[PDB]
Amino acid sequence: TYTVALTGGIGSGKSTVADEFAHLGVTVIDADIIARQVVEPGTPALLAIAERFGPQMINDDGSLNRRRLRERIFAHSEDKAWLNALLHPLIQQETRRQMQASTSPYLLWVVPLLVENRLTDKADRILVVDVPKETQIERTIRRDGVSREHAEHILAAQATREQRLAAADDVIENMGSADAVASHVARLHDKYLMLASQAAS
Ligand SMILES: Nc1ncnc2c1ncn2[C@@H]1O[C@H](COP(=O)(O)OP(=O)(O)NP(=O)(O)O)[C@@H](O)[C@H]1O
Repeated sequence: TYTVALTGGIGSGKSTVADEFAHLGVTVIDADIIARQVVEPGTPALLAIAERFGPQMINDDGSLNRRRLRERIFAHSEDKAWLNALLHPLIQQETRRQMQASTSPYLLWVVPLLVENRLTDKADRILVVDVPKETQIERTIRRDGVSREHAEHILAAQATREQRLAAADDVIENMGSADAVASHVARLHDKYLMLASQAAS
């Protein structure tokens, strides 16, 4: 199936761009979303976490207390292997279920570390969501509650903005009016539709 990889640095707003494609009927595969889905309230995976580490892993609303789980892994690195063994098969299975259930002309894959992990060959096209470096820092501080210095360190550990732009087939700047960004998405959607038809012929 024709696949577009959506990449971008921290704080770029990849998910708001991906949502626009989803609104146009595109199947969006996002491993971070799938990871949260497999531990949602009532899931067997969440129960396994609670039965091992305790009921404090479940908030009053039935959801995973993510900070408590991060604290457990921080104190007991051995528990990272147990968590991966529990969750990785579920994420892989749900990823494949969503792929197989798709009926859209192409798939949009949200890939956080495409350039870092050097995956810029497996998708048919690469779409980079770009913002200025200061915009990344500002948005990461707000969403994640980190210092500017922390945000700068994360940027240092990721591919450079220039590397991402260099690898991109298309660039969408997640800046300015939201309506114009949505219009930009619709323009790219048509491009991908025609490319998917070309590939199928
Ligand atoms: N156009 C925008 N203007 C302002 N804030 C935005 C915009 N688009 C997204 N955001 C915010 O920026 C933050 C990052 O967006 P999100 O889509 O969650 O990031 P991501 O790039 O998908 N993931 P990550 O690598 O972890 O940052 C969120 O708090 C969004 O609400």
